[PDB]
Amino acid sequence: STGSATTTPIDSLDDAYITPVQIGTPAQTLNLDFDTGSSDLWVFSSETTASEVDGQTIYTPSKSTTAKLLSGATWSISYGDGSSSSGDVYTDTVSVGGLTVTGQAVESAKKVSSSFTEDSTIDGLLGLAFSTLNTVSPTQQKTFFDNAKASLDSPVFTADLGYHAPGTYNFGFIDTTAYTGSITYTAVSTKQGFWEWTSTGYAVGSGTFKSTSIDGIADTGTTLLYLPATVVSAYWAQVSGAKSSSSVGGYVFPCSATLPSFTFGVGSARIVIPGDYIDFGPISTGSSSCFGGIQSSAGIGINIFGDVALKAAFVVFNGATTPTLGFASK
Repeated sequence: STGSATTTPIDSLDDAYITPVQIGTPAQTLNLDFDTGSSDLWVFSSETTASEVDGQTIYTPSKSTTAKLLSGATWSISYGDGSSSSGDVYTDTVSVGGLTVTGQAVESAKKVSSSFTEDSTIDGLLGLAFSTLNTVSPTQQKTFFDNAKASLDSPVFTADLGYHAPGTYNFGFIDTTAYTGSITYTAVSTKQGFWEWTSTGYAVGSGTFKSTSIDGIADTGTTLLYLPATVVSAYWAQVSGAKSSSSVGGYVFPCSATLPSFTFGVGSARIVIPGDYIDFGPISTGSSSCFGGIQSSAGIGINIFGDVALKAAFVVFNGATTPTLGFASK
């Protein structure tokens, strides 16, 4: 089997991407944030504290003929941005882009933090990291990908995120029309539960390539590119008037600037992020200070190839016995 779903930016800045997902019988369609950096499929639901829901579509298990309470199971997760959610668990039929899993753990939120409530466009998350990070207790649950894997034509999914445009998540096949040149594959460590790999270096604009190992994760659920402070200073030094602002919480630059590209290595291959991808616009409405899309990882504990980086590539998440990542230009 295979599945193919379109993913759409939630706003003009590509702050996140939503993908429609069918849950239950009859289908309830919810728009989920596909997140290669976490392992829980959780939704706004009929169980979510009413004051914490503001415009999201909810999953109602009592209206699904295929919903079953997973008796005694609870979940609770905290993300890298300080957001959180928790609740109980149903099993139900989940379909993405025509690919169906029966008996998927659907984590029903009883509580969500303010950042989820305030984003009316995201009805929940669909985790695509390794199932060892799933938070369900006392019986850990499998991701949608892990449940679908055995049925797929090939044990892969691909992320093809758009710049200010829709893109695609594919399951079970590699669309050879969706990229240019060849896909370069690189080793993955699953030791931390993430799609963790080692970039071979970087360049700023038309500058020389610096060969250096940068360990990091491929994370569709993180907006920006978070790299070591050395690398991030070298980038922003090439932008007149750019600076790190403790008050704003990262590098800002004059909105009048033209940003240079940023290149990252995948083995002997190179992925170029155009300068326009690194512009996240005014820090506040009407400001002439703009927020940068490359930021320091120094306060995180890991480097994160988030959407700024991933949307410059066609990315293969190879879930074979020995997982690997693939990158192509497009």
